[PDB]
Amino acid sequence: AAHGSNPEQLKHCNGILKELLSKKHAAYAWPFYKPVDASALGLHDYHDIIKHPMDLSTVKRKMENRDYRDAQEFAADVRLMFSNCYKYNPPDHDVVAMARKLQDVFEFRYAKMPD
Ligand SMILES: O=c1[nH]c2ccccc2c2ccccc12
Repeated sequence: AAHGSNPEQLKHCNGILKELLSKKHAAYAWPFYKPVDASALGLHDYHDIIKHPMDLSTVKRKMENRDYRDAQEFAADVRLMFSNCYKYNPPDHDVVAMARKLQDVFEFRYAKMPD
């Protein structure tokens, strides 16, 4: 249901995406920049456990390709990326700590959505 505010909300989404990729958050965002290379990392069970991989470069391509029709669709992909991390790893793994920090950035700015 294309709403008049969808373009404006999508711009806010794109701003969040840019911030997540910025040097400000690089110390904890970097694992999420590119698709997990499970074979390279020796995680030979990754794709048996994670059926729907997601990462910030894929979100960016989807935004650039106008794949996301609304803010909700974008938000579901960013949250899928984090949930994949919380599903695969023990909760005390360093990468989970980084995911929680990056998700806090995401959620608090996503909540400042103009509407
Ligand atoms: O969920 C992840 N688990 C891992 C476990 C061990 C090494 C690396 C990663 C990793 C790297 C980049 C993004 C996500 C992950």
